[PDB]
Amino acid sequence: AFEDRDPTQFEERHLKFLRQLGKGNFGSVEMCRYDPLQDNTGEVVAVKKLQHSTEEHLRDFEREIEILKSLQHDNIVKYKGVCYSAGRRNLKLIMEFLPYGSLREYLQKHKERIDHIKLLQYTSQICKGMEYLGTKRYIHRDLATRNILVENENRVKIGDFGLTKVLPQDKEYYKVKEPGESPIFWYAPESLTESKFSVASDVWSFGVVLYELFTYIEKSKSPPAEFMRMIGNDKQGQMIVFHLIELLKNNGRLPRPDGCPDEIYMIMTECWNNNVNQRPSFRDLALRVDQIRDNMAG
Ligand SMILES: c1ccc(CN2CCC(n3cnc4cnc5[nH]ccc5c43)CC2)cc1
Repeated sequence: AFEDRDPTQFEERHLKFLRQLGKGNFGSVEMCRYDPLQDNTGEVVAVKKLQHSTEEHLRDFEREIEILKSLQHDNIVKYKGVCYSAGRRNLKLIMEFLPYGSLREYLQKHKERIDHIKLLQYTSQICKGMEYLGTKRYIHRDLATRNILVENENRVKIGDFGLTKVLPQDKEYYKVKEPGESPIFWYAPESLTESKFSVASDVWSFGVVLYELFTYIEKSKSPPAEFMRMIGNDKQGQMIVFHLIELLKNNGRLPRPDGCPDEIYMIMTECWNNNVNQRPSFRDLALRVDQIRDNMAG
């Protein structure tokens, strides 16, 4: 006999690998087919797992599963459950599968069909998704277009939370000392220099996402491609970070993309203020971006 009081627990035997969606360092995301009937009646899902797990990495993963479970918003990827695989001696995270993939590969593939008002719609939704996290005191710490997913032409969702921190009620930022390479060209200056993270540091990285949208993910226009151009293309290793910090702290910034409206470029530069306290909130950005759209609606 069988009684199911928990549909969030996926059975590993009925869960079948199809192709890799994303592969990192200590993690990986797969497209899977789940068939509790095995005649193929079950959902296509997305499954995250650990690779080169530490005991420390598993404790983080359990925390990231908690985070994602705590979130219900039209612009946050849907949690579906967990699978305790390897006969209950392993943990994996099960999520909805969004057919269009990450915003990055979508905008690179369909960059002709996607006009400015459209880029503005996805920008607004990323903002709302982030204002929702801030209501929870969550710090994302990794906004870039590869971590944003496209459910269809008119909706995107924030779709990874592997670095997400939860601020205590007492504090306004999270200092996190961590080993290994960081996405330095998306990082706020205080994040580069003091490992400090906050809603304001996510605001910074948001400005870079907006830049990425307005360059239509063109490789020669990308943040590292344009920063390396300013730092010097020949720089290697620690030297780059030294120069990137010095360039940022003296107000050097990414250029306005070809064809990007000044008012949209201006939003990027407000996001990139060295003064954490002069960065707009995500509520301010969603409101500005929606009024811009509405003034381009009629
Ligand atoms: C290791 C961990 C995370 C990452 C980020 N990386 C994971 C895969 C993710 N992704 C790409 N296409 C997707 C379609 N449906 C999905 N449902 C949930 C995620 C997802 C999709 C994009 C972000 C890369 C490497």
